[PDB]
Amino acid sequence: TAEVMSHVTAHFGKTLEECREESGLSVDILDEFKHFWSDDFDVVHRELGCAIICMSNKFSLMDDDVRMHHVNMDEYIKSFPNGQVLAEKMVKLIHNCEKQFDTETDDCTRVVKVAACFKEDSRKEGIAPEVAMVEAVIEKY
Ligand SMILES: CCC/C=C\C=C\CCCCCCCCC=O
Ligand SMILES: [Mg+2]
Ligand SMILES: [Mg+2]
Ligand SMILES: [Mg+2]
Ligand SMILES: [Mg+2]
Repeated sequence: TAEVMSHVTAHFGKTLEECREESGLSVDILDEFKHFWSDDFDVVHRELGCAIICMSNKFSLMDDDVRMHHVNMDEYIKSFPNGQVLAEKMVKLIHNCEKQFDTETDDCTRVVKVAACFKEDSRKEGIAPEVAMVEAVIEKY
């Protein structure tokens, strides 16, 4: 649901600053990770894909194939309030998006394409949070 997705994003997003230098992700491409969800942010830069790899690996959310680690992702989503309602759904959406981009050989590019797909499918499924909802939870933890 959109509130669980707001907690997930608020917490995950706290690793963006430490990942900027190695990914090339300028503040002028993305200032705060919560903007990922804005109507006006296009999820397209290779550098954002490199950043997401950096951020994921902090939490062991990717496996050694630079794809989502399903078990660690399920445990991560369950770590938030009401996480059990989102965990299986989110893992399903991300992995369906992964399958569409398997043929992309550049890991950074692949990951940003998966991320755009995930944003799209989350919006479609009604679980995409608004930027304001993410901001409302930024203080936590
Ligand atoms: C690894 C998933 C990132 C964890 C939580 C989600 C945060 C909000 C949006 C980030 C999109 C991540 C797309 C997964 C990419 C997998 O190839
Ligand atoms: Mg840190
Ligand atoms: Mg680099
Ligand atoms: Mg790892
Ligand atoms: Mg390349």
